[PDB]
Amino acid sequence: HPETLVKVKDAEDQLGARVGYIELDLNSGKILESFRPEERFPMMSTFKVLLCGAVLSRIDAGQEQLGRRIHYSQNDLVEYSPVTEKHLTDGMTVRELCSAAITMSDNTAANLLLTTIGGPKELTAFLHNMGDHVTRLDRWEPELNEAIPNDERDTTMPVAMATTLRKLLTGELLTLASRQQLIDWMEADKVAGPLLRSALPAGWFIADKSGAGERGSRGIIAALGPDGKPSRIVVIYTTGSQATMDERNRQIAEIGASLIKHW
Ligand SMILES: *[B]([O])([O])[C]([C]C1=[C]C(C([O])=O)=[C][C]=[C]1)[N]C(=O)[C]([N])C1=[C][C]=[C][C]=[C]1
Repeated sequence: HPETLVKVKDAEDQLGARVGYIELDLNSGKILESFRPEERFPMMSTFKVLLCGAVLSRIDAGQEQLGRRIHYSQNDLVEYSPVTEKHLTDGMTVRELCSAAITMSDNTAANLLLTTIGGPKELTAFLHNMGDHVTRLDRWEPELNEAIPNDERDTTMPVAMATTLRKLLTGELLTLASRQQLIDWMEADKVAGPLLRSALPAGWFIADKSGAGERGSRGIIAALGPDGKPSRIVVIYTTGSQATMDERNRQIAEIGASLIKHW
């Protein structure tokens, strides 16, 4: 809708930085609205959805199990790991790790899950396979959030991320069971409160994954819709702003409010 774009361009002004936006009809896959759809942005923690998609794909092929318990040590822990830091003794199941990575944005959980599939380059390989030759992961947490301008490492394009997230949720890449498992994890997101969710009205469905990183990097990917069902895919990225977290959260929220208003 034209008015949402008005707010996207106004978010750019407010943040003094590029904003990438795209809106996909879930059913048809048709682009409803876009802005900088084919420019690169750092993925940040939003890649953790693609990662767990990669893990579920392996489970589908009988190469991994949700119940497999993984043990790790102090030395594996990095910053922001509010779940994996509690289970040094008991370890965690693959399922628990993917939960923590997606619902809590747990960095170590993500690293642990990257180790299971053979690292950043295997996730990028997994991506090339399903037909996304743009989204790339090159580093581990937390180095991937660096967000150096013009640096293409650890970046995606809104239109690629959106299209890729649509394939993972509604495509054949994953079994019905894994598709549902992935969506439920995104639906139980615990840390994205001040983004799209803060504009989301009661009764609406949302499954999302947020991201934060450096140099004002902030993002979110979501499947959402009215009446308790997702009906569109939304991707919002920004990088380069010197604004505070709160200011950046608000601009995203406000894009979300406009998105909802002109649904
Ligand atoms: B991620 O964005 O790759 C990671 C962890 C993180 C995620 C989120 C979110 O909304 O998903 C919010 C905050 C942190 N980012 C970092 O580890 C990054 N170094 C960082 C950490 C704290 C604050 C800003 C950036």
